[PDB]
Amino acid sequence: TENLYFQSNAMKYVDGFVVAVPADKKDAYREMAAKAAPLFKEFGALRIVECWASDVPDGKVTDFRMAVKAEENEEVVFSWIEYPSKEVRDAANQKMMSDPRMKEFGESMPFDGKRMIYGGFESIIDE
Amino acid sequence: ENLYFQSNAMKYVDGFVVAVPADKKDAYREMAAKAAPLFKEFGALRIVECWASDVPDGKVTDFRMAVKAEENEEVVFSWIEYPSKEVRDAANQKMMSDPRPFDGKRMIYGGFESIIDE
Ligand code: NA
Ligand code: NA
Repeated sequence: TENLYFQSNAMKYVDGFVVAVPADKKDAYREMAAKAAPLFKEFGALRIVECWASDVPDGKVTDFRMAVKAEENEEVVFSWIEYPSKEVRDAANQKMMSDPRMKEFGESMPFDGKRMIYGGFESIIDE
Repeated sequence: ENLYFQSNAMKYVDGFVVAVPADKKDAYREMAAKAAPLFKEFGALRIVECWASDVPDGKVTDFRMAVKAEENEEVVFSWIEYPSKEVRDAANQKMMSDPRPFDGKRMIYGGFESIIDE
């Protein structure tokens, strides 16, 4: 529910992900993320959001499909995880990597890990 | 099963990834601060702009290649949340019809439907 104190103060750091996912694997992907999400929260994540292409324009210089070298059978996913600080983000990711829960239902990735793009970013505007 | 939740719960997100000259960070922040109130007025739930902090280089793809970033530039990861595609479309149409520090063509942009929000 809306809470202006949490809204104002909670997030300071974001891990952003852009993924190419086979279109027929939408459900598999959603299920994987639904399994991962509570784990990230356990480790200090504030929120995990995964968004499936709806209206993604094609360009000649750059575009979201070019960014993940998307193949004809694939759709672009735009996703992120919100954290209270870089330090919590770092701790969470280290934990995730040492968790057998994501060793299992996590190594069956319904997408090409090589083409995923990823980075940590500091919040500069959040309104 | 609750069809009211099913139909309404998930938000619609316009995602933006932008190459911005590193020396224009404040200019970029103040631009976004100015635009935010207008997007909210038009129906946005939230506007977020994030500046590169730990963005690894890759050989296949990475955030810098995604916006064909130049040596003097950093990557911004940004989004705007809406209740639905319809509000998103209305808000952007208002932006195009109505109102009032980065390489606009290299920016990548798209509308996306949230499928997980936890
Ligand atoms: Na293109
Ligand atoms: Na580490």
